[PDB]
Amino acid sequence: SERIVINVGGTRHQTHRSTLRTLPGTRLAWLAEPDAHSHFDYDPRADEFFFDRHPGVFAHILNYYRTGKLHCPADVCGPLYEEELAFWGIDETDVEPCCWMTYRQHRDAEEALDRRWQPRIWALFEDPYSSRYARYVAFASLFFILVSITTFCLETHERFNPIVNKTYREAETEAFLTYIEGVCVVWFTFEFLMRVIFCPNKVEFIKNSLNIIDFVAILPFYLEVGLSGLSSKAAKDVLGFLRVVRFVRILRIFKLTRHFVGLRVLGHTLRASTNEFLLLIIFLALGVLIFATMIYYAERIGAQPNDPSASEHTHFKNIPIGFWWAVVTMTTLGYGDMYPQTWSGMLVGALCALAGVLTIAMPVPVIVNNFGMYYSLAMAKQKLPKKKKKHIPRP
Amino acid sequence: SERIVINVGGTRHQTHRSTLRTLPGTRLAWLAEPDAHSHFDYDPRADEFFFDRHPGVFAHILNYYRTGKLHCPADVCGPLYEEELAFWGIDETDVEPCCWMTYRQHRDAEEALDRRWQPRIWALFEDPYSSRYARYVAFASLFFILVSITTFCLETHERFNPIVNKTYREAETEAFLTYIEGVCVVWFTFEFLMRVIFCPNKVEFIKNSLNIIDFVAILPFYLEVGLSGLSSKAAKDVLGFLRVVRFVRILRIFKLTRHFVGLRVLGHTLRASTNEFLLLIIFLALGVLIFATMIYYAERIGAQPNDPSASEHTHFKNIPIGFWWAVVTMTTLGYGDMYPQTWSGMLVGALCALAGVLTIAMPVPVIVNNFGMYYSLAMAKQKLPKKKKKHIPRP
Amino acid sequence: SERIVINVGGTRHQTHRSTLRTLPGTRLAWLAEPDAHSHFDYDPRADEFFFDRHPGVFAHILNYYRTGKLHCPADVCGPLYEEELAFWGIDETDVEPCCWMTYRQHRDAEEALDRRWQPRIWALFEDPYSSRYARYVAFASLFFILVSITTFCLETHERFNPIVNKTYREAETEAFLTYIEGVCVVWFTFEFLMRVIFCPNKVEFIKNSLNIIDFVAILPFYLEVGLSGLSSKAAKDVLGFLRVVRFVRILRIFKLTRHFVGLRVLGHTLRASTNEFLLLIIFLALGVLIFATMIYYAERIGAQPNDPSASEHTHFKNIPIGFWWAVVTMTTLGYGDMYPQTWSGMLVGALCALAGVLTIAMPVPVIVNNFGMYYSLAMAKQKLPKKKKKHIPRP
Amino acid sequence: SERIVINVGGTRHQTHRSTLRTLPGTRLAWLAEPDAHSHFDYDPRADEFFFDRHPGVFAHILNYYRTGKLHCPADVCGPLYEEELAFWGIDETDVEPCCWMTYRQHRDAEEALDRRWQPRIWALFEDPYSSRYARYVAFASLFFILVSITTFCLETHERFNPIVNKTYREAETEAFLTYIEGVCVVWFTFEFLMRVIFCPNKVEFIKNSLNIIDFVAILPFYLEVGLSGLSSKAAKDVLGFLRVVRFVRILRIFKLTRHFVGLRVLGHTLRASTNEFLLLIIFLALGVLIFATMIYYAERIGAQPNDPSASEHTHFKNIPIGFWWAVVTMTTLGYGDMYPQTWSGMLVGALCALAGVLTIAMPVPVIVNNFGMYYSLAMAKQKLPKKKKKHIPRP
Ligand SMILES: CC(C)CCC[C@@H](C)[C@H]1CC[C@H]2[C@@H]3CC=C4C[C@@H](OC(=O)CCC(=O)O)CC[C@]4(C)[C@H]3CC[C@]12C
Ligand SMILES: CC(C)CCC[C@@H](C)[C@H]1CC[C@H]2[C@@H]3CC=C4C[C@@H](OC(=O)CCC(=O)O)CC[C@]4(C)[C@H]3CC[C@]12C
Ligand SMILES: CC(C)CCC[C@@H](C)[C@H]1CC[C@H]2[C@@H]3CC=C4C[C@@H](OC(=O)CCC(=O)O)CC[C@]4(C)[C@H]3CC[C@]12C
Ligand SMILES: CC(C)CCC[C@@H](C)[C@H]1CC[C@H]2[C@@H]3CC=C4C[C@@H](OC(=O)CCC(=O)O)CC[C@]4(C)[C@H]3CC[C@]12C
Ligand SMILES: CC[C@H]1NC(=O)N(c2ccc(Oc3ccc(C)c(OC)c3)nc2)C1=O
Ligand SMILES: CC[C@H]1NC(=O)N(c2ccc(Oc3ccc(C)c(OC)c3)nc2)C1=O
Ligand SMILES: CC[C@H]1NC(=O)N(c2ccc(Oc3ccc(C)c(OC)c3)nc2)C1=O
Ligand SMILES: CC[C@H]1NC(=O)N(c2ccc(Oc3ccc(C)c(OC)c3)nc2)C1=O
Ligand SMILES: [K+]
Ligand SMILES: [K+]
Ligand SMILES: [K+]
Ligand SMILES: [K+]
Ligand SMILES: [K+]
Ligand SMILES: [Zn+2]
Ligand SMILES: [Zn+2]
Ligand SMILES: [Zn+2]
Ligand SMILES: [Zn+2]
Repeated sequence: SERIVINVGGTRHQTHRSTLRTLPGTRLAWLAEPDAHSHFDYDPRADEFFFDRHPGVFAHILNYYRTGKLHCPADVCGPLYEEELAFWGIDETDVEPCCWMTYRQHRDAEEALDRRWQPRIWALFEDPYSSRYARYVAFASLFFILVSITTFCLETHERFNPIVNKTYREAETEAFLTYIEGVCVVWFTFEFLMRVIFCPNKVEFIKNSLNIIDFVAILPFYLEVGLSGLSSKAAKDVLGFLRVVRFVRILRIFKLTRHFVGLRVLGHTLRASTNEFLLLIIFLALGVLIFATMIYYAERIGAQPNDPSASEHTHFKNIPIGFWWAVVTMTTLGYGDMYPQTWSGMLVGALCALAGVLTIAMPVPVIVNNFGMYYSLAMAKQKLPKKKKKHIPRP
Repeated sequence: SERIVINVGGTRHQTHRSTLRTLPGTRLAWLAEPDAHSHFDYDPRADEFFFDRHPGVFAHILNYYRTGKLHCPADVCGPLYEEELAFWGIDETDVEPCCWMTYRQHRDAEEALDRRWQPRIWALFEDPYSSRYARYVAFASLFFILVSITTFCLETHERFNPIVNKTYREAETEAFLTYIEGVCVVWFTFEFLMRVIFCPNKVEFIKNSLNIIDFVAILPFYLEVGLSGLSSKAAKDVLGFLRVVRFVRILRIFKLTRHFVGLRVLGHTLRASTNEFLLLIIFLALGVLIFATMIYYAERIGAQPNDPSASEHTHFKNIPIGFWWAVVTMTTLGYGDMYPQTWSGMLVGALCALAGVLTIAMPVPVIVNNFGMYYSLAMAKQKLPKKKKKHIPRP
Repeated sequence: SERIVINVGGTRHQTHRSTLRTLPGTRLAWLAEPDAHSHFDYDPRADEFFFDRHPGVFAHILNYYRTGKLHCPADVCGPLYEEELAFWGIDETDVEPCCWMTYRQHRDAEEALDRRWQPRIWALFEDPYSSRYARYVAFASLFFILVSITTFCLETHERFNPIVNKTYREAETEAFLTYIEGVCVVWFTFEFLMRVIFCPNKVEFIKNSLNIIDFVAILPFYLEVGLSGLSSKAAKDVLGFLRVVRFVRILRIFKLTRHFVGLRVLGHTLRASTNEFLLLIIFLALGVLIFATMIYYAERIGAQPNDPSASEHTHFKNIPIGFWWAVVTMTTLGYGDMYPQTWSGMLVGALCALAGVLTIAMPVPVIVNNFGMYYSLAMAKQKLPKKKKKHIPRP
Repeated sequence: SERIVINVGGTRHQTHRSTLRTLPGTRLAWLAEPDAHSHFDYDPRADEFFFDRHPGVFAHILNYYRTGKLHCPADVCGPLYEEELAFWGIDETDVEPCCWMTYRQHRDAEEALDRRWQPRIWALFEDPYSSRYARYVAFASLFFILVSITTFCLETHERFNPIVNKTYREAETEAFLTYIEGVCVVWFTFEFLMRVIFCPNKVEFIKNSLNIIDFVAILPFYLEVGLSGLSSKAAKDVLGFLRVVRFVRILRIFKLTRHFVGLRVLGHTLRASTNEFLLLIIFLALGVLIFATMIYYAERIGAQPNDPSASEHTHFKNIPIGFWWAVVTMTTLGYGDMYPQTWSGMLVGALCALAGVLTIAMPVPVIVNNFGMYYSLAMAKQKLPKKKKKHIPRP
């Protein structure tokens, strides 16, 4: 009576029926029922029930039954213990805080990480290795995107933008850069039309940020061509705004870098560390405010109440400029454009540097470990390709 | 004789009675008593005592009995082993140093982390979500605190503080900033009176730093209003001191940020890493002193004993200024306002930079791991809300 | 029927024959064959098969058989579990991603880390301790390499390179430096000839980068001596190019430092962290481009469309210069030669500093842990010299 | 025959006699002897030998016997496994490299961390809490050491060192600083004589660096007093040298800080990380040399062979100055006194910054983990005071 022997994989586990009955509604409680002999795998010769499971972790499940707190064995994986808990009927949300992080770790990382020739036309954007012409198409896209970025950067330069005499010496960009941009634009509009020919799930295609960027980058050239026909002052202002807008041409490099695994892992880490990024932002804002105020007040210790020369011997004429000084000092950047020149200001600056180091190194390690785990998991996915299951399940 | 079998959860542990008698006053010693058969769960058919506990950790407790040193199994938690030690009667303070840190880790983290409508009136400060008007009240407090901080920072500026001609061109702050501050102050005094209406445990309410800050921030406006009535030079000096005191208005943001979990975790980490902060302070002070002296003496190698031009070609006219140079160089800030200009001074500066890196990276990682553990524990508290126990203890 | 008992090192493991038959072609499946009694170690008295292996890990192998996913026990080593898997016939490539990194860790680190007197002549380069004259030879090589590097650095100086009056005041290097270089060169050519005397595997000897460097460093002196005979303008240009080429003399220090274990470990880490170095390069390039464009556009907010004074109050005259500013700001270097001077530019600079910190601290920790593991393994190789096996294997 | 059952703590371990005989000279081999029944604890009823030890680790020792490689269980401590190996006769130096670091970790940390009233006189230096007058004596030493350091730093200042008119306006230090130094010196010489009164083990007392520092700091005042009597030019030169020597007064603070546990741990870490410090030094030297040469040659790309204006537009007039630039850039200090001004020089500077970050972060983490382990161990020594053994060993 009250003595029940559970044989888990050849290991005899002995406990009381009241111990099993403690947790109701589970398989071991059903074992603690007067019909378990007729409801389970029981042999009368040994008076023991046989379960074909892992005894090393069944020890810990029975220890949960005994004590009342569910822990996870540190000598097996979270997934292994989770499968055993699922079989034995235990809720995985009963696990103690001392086990929760190491238990829900691989699962959290995995959840963070995760018309005849119309397919032939849609293969234009597809993996360059997945076809023969796709390789050349992708290489041409690489070359044209790089050339467009280079032409943009050269357009911002001064050697290619001279001041020719005109209605005064107005500075105009050399026209060969515009011709190169025109060639790039005709290629890019060919590619965009070829990809728009095949647009399954047009809602998702429009919602796609990469194609949004491509259209936004292709608009300004045509808007400029149309604008130049009309010679008005408002046309000139819109032309200048279009020149500002042309910065979207450098965003086309994310199309090229989208396939890099480290970039995808970084995106996953950014999406999963929102709380830590907010923590860093709040720490920086509080430190910047406090240290800007402190340096403003410390750089005029002993100054007269209304002497205009109070702010004449300092870089800290106000608190908003101390904001910039404080961020530069806390990041250990130290440009040197503004620094304290008084003993109290130097004390405050030393405090600011140390506090910046500490409150930068608080959440950055959390984000770093998140990235490390996600990168390792993705790399394992790359090192271990899916293969034959090799395991034939029992019917 | 002398052979005793302990059956712990179906696992037969065999040891000598003298081995059990080694540690007196404990449950296993009582088992090694001639009456254990009449004092414990003993069956004569098998000549074994049955205990319904964890055998994997009972192995380690018996190993303590055998060898004489108590260790902790690395395949279970500190709390699990602590519960087993509490049941078996072993003192948790006998654990070896090789186990103490990993054993007393979750426990240390947990100890670091932890009149009809008078409640309706006291709900004014309560959680904004805990009521309907509290949401609007908290949003108004947010807006007014931010506006007061903005008005303070603008008051320190020069665009809003012109030099109008008066008894000379005295610089006076624009009065619209003072009017905005007055509106903020009337709102804040309404809030303070409404919270003072309900003040249970007035000793604790006075001791509360947040309300102390609120009163200290609300005093200066009224003190200024009263002071302006009396036109005296001492009144002007007290007015200037009140202008200095007005910096307490930026401390009201801690009322808003008090509810952030990362801020509470940071406070816990600061309170728990006092020794490491003192270690960092001592390291920095020793390095600053040594390197200031070394750079002072190295920047005049070969100089004449009393030539006044000895200090003319150097930024290091003395040692106290080398203190500032040394802290800036050791934090890898590098403002550049003062640097060595001699070969020996550059050697000393390289030494200073490397030593600063090392003696900054010594205790900062300890503080960082403390923060990481506390943050993870608090986050687990947030991921796993308290629910039904699900465990019905035996009577 | 269907009940089979496996005795692994005195521990009875019980499972179903269908469970063993799940994974075909392995030793346990052969055990689940009607002839296992005649094909294995079986005794009819106990109806159990005996295997003389580790039961604690056999539990996990049988758990793989039971559930269908292969994991690794966290309480043993990867090599231990690998040997057990090799014995039991399980493929090591079936291990789950949650186990792959901690399993294939030591193995990955190990794979990263790994004519009468003609031998007497070839002993000239050999380990200095491996002979008597080799010690003096290696010390002489040390002294001469250091002297050559010192003479190079002094040659670049201005105190040793005066402007003597000649066909004008042409600046010529003092001839005593050239004489010292000549002595060093005659020693080095003696050493090179002595090592070329014994050149086993001449293909590998030529492919050896150290000897390539030695020959490239010894060529310029003789090329200069031959060139000075011919007095032509093209001869002067080739002489200047040879002066540029003389920088290869500082590369001879890698011959001296080749034997340092930390340098070999660093080479292994560089070879094994190519993916992480590419990740760092891509992150830096993307950040530099984005932040250079952003600072260029933010430093002229509100500027006129074609006012030439738009770029007059800024260090950021174009985007390529912003590349340099961005790298300096992201590395937290902060030279201060160019910084933002506008509120929007300061916002962008704060963003740049924080983003640089984060995207520098993402892959650098991965590289750091790689180096740490490899260094620890190499140091263990140094702490535990190979000794007698002490284990006599059974025939 | 050939079948032997070992009963280790109630757990039956079964193996072959040849398996035990594999490792000769050990206790299990002696068990595999025809007399083991008469040489060990054997009962004929069960045909098993009983050992009262830990079965979980005996499994791993027997696995060493079986396979031939000795590993350490990850679910127990190094000290626990070491005690078991010592009992079973296995050499601890047979452990595999995959186990050596985690096994020899606590032991390595522990080895790194470790005439009537003549005792009354010698109590003058003793722990201030260990007596009543010692508290006041130590506080007086604190005050006098701090005052001496302050007087030194003030002596280096210019406000306290005016140029009074004398044989010209020679700058002489104010005499009140010298009087304060004289008071400090008389106190310190009293303390030194009182400590020299009781000098057990005079060889060790002389070898003690703290007392060496105290004597060296007390000499210069008396040497100055004696020197001032003789008015000679050589006397003035020796006086100036004594002024230089007076820097030893700041070294007296190590007497005060010697008792801090973090300082003792830092000393242990410095003594135990000599290899890593040499690694850091070699990495820095190689990087500094390479990048100084590279920046020197990159800052004059396209310059004429002998144009004196080649070095006129650069901070890098030679390679030795590039050494300083390179160290400043690699430490991410960035003073800004010298920076590249050419596109190639900026490329080289970006390379230098990244390489400096990487080769600083390579061995610094190793040193940091060493310090962390030693600090944790020392802190455990402080958290767990030695108490009653509580364990009565068997005779
Ligand atoms: C400081 C430097 C390193 C830039 C800042 C890094 C991140 C803020 C950005 C830059 C590049 C971005 C990546 C560029 C491209 C992609 C592909 C993108 O996938 C697609 O859009 C594919 C088509 C689709 O399904 O929409 C997913 C996000 C990701 C990884 C981005 C995630 C966010 C990243 C890492
Ligand atoms: C460099 C920047 C990040 C500022 C420095 C950070 C810490 C020095 C300070 C700033 C904000 C502080 C927090 C602001 C508000 C609170 C709420 C406070 O709780 C209350 O006062 C609630 C009412 C009460 O019971 O008293 C407890 C401390 C804490 C977490 C503070 C702990 C110490 C913190 C983290
Ligand atoms: C920033 C500083 C630290 C320099 C950058 C470090 C690495 C980029 C370089 C510098 C020195 C190099 C090492 C110098 C010498 C050798 C010996 C070399 O071995 C031989 O060539 C021996 C003969 C042969 O078999 O070829 C193997 C590479 C290694 C470790 C090199 C690996 C790459 C290292 C670490
Ligand atoms: C950059 C700053 C942090 C200074 C550099 C730190 C270390 C290079 C030095 C500074 C203070 C030194 C400590 C000062 C005093 C002592 C006490 C000393 O003990 C005694 O001399 C006691 C009497 C004796 O038995 O000799 C042992 C070394 C230690 C810990 C020293 C170890 C080396 C330390 C940590
Ligand atoms: C027009 C008044 C002018 N005169 C003067 O002596 N002061 C002053 C007075 C007291 C003070 O106190 C400090 C000191 C240091 C810190 C960090 C601090 O943080 C807010 C406050 N700071 C300046 C003036 O501003
Ligand atoms: C008025 C004397 C004037 N003349 C002179 O030659 N010196 C001098 C002498 C010796 C010295 O030694 C050093 C060198 C380097 C360091 C780091 C050091 O640390 C304390 C001490 N330093 C300077 C003078 O100060
Ligand atoms: C000749 C036109 C001249 N006038 C003007 O007002 N601008 C301008 C307009 C809008 C803008 O928008 C921003 C603002 C910030 C950032 C970071 C940004 O990133 C690309 C873009 N930046 C500048 C001019 O350049
Ligand atoms: C008096 C000759 C003068 N003229 C000239 O054009 N040069 C030159 C030639 C080639 C070169 O090559 C490089 C480039 C970059 C690096 C990093 C490098 O590392 C050693 C070498 N560097 C300079 C001169 O010095
Ligand atoms: K840093
Ligand atoms: K810096
Ligand atoms: K800097
Ligand atoms: K700087
Ligand atoms: K830095
Ligand atoms: Zn737990
Ligand atoms: Zn232990
Ligand atoms: Zn697993
Ligand atoms: Zn191992």
